[PDB]
Amino acid sequence: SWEVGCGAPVPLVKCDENSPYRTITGDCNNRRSPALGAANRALARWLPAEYEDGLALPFGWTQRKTRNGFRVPLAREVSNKIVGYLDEEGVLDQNRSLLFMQWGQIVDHDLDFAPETELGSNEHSKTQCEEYCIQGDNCFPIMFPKNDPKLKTQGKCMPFFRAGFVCPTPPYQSLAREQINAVTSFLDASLVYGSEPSLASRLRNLSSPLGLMAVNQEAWDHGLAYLPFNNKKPSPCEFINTTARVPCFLAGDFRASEQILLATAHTLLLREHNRLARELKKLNPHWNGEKLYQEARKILGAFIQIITFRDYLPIVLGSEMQKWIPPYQGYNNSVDPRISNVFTFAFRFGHMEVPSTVSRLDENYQPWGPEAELPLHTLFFNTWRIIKDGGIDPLTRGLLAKKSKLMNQDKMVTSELRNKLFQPTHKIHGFDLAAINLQRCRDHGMPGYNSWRGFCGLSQPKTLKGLQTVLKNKILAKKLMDLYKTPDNIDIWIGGNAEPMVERGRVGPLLACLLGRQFQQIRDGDRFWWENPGVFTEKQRDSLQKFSFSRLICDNTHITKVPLHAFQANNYPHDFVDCSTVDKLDLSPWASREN
Ligand SMILES: *[C@@H]1O[C@H](CO)[C@@H](O[C@@H]2O[C@H](CO)[C@@H](O[C@@H]3O[C@H](CO)[C@@H](O[C@H]4O[C@H](CO)[C@@H](O)[C@H](O)[C@@H]4O)[C@H](O)[C@@H]3O)[C@H](O)[C@H]2NC(C)=O)[C@H](O)[C@H]1NC(C)=O
Ligand code: HEM
Ligand SMILES: *[C@@H]1O[C@H](CO)[C@@H](O[C@@H]2O[C@H](CO)[C@@H](O[C@H]3O[C@H](CO)[C@@H](O)[C@H](O)[C@@H]3O)[C@H](O)[C@H]2NC(C)=O)[C@H](O)[C@H]1NC(C)=O
Ligand SMILES: *[C@@H]1O[C@H](CO)[C@@H](O[C@@H]2O[C@H](CO)[C@@H](O)[C@H](O)[C@H]2NC(C)=O)[C@H](O)[C@H]1NC(C)=O
Ligand SMILES: *[C@@H]1O[C@H](CO)[C@@H](O[C@@H]2O[C@H](CO)[C@@H](O)[C@H](O)[C@H]2NC(C)=O)[C@H](O)[C@H]1NC(C)=O
Ligand SMILES: [C-]#N
Ligand SMILES: [Ca+2]
Repeated sequence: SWEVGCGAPVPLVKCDENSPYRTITGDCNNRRSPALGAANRALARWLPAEYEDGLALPFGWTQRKTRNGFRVPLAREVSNKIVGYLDEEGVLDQNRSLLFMQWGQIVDHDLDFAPETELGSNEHSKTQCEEYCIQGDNCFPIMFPKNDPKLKTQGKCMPFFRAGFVCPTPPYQSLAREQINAVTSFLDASLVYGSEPSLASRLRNLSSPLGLMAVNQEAWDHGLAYLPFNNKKPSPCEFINTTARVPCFLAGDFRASEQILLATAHTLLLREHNRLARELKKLNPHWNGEKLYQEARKILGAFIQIITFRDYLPIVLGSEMQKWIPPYQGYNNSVDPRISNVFTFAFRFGHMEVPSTVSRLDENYQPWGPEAELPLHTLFFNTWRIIKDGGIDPLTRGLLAKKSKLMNQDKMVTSELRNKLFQPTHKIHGFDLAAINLQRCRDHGMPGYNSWRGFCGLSQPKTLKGLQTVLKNKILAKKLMDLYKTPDNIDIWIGGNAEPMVERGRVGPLLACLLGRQFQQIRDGDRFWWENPGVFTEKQRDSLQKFSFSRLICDNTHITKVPLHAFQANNYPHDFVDCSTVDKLDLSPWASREN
């Protein structure tokens, strides 16, 4: 009868039970079990982990060991045979803007992070793995199958280190291995404010009592703010262009500089905080720095949750929306708010949503310059493109004018992400995001496709033909059986994404359920949900109810014409109205008088 409380958390906890403000670590949300939902804990397990030795070794690790009698297919081969395509034409989503894809990636980073192994700074293990592809300890290489063009020019494999686990980090033994989530489970803008105390401070400008966030001092975007630079030397952002020498941005989440389009959206959120903070000082002169900070931070969290639940989710889940996420009835303390381990693979559906190029537009929304459209792979960790070439304006107009890529059973993930991904650790633009995702399901001990179909109460197909009826595709179904011999071994990631989309949504029956469940759970179990009585005032909520991403753009950039429904496909200029016609956030209900 094993122990029921192990770990390596964030220490000195002590809950206030009276603060009207969230903590940084996510600690103290739930009054009865204070660590539920906090950062640095094991992700949750909706079903028992499935490992080779039933404890920690992933499937595919030991050659002679099968998964249900069959050999698990190489990640990169599942990638080459099923996930890739050449023809980028016709791939776009006719009714989903490029913002549809990008917002998913924030929410996501707001919710979950499974850091890689870390016993290696002054390392020979990063090369012991990089160079001779020897699998061992925390090195779990993605071998290249025969006939992979990459053997000819890259090597024999791709570095892939196992995610971190829970009580220590040095080679564990007891219970089943559990991966850590380095961020808070709640939708609380933890990506703009940091999940650690240690960070949530550095990011602030305590040089003054205005409760603002620290901005950069070396470069400006038309009088508007940029994010502070990161001092750590290595820089991946420096690497992609040693002539420009522009480090990556410093923010609440470490993945901020992954991609020119993700660092930009971060800029908008920082700007909104600093913006909320001065509008507030100007209405409550007596408020101190800590108060402008916490109150502005409580407003931005309300923001992230409203756009996510009101505008985003209804168009992912589509017709499945009301089956999993019922109308809000109040804070349930019996609800486990933790991000489940499978959620982090289920939300990966967004990877099939990333388009092959990224565009920049000028004031009239026409191409901005001679090289306005750029291949997605040149934008990974690219901060110099924002700083020495236009600011974030030309890039936000692209967010609104361009479409997302539509998941397609024959065109899953762009080569830009399948063969030219840049990993912040190593030096080349030659990684495969898809193989990484697949190798990662195994790392996390994920149960096969049919266990989840069973979890969601859906038909578990055990035959080629059965798989054909579920996926409604003979050829896809056929290729799957060939590499997996049984739908029982189909990895949840490619498993859930190969299913056709639901009515008016963007994911299949399986993903909608895994998704819907997790999202019904972080809302009902959040003692600080914006609608939970007493968190804000009846008058405040009336103001918050008017948030819109359009307004966010209007108040934090110099765009003057924006769509009224940013997430759908908007053609310029019919669909574009003037900022004057988009509801402003009335901050009057936040005024305060003492007597
Ligand atoms: C807060 O969240 C809680 C956690 O999700 C919720 O509690 C769960 O819901 C109920 C409590 O009301 C528990 O059981 C449900 O209700 C019946 C059992 O008490 C079941 O009905 C019938 O089930 C079988 C069918 O197989 C019948 O044969 C049987 O006769 C019975 O009448 C329901 O099917 C269901 O089990 C449930 O176990 C609780 N679970 C947990 C994990 O807590 C609750 O909804 C929320 N609280 C409030 C106030 O809303
Ligand atoms: C570059 C990358 C992106 C932009 C082109 C991108 C985009 C997304 C979207 C749109 C997502 C959902 C809506 C989404 C979810 C998650 N991703 Fe992904 N992603 C890029 C690159 C990566 C890399 C690299 C990883 C690391 C994978 C690994 O296992 O090593 C990655 C992961 C995830 C992820 C899991 C987060 C976690 O808990 O660790 C998502 C929920 N993405 N991305
Ligand atoms: C690395 O970053 C460099 C900038 O930090 C970048 O060079 C810059 O980009 C081009 C040169 O290729 C020039 O931009 C355009 O605009 C100027 C001014 O209007 C014109 O004179 C030019 O015709 C040009 O079209 C920049 O002036 C140039 N700046 C510098 C300092 O070089 C490199 O392209 C980047 N290298 C890689 C490999 O990405
Ligand atoms: C593009 O997406 C929007 C958003 O869903 C579609 O319009 C919505 O349709 C839903 C039906 O589920 C209605 O509830 C709303 O009236 C619409 N929402 C908004 C914000 O307008 C729109 O029709 C889609 N375009 C196409 C061709 O399907
Ligand atoms: C902290 O806030 C102060 C202002 O409250 C910032 O300094 C000001 O900002 C600019 C940039 O130099 C200039 O207008 C003045 O130099 C300063 N104005 C005032 C009124 O002091 C300072 O840059 C902020 N610190 C950080 C790290 O962002
Ligand atoms: C994905 N980030
Ligand atoms: Ca969070």
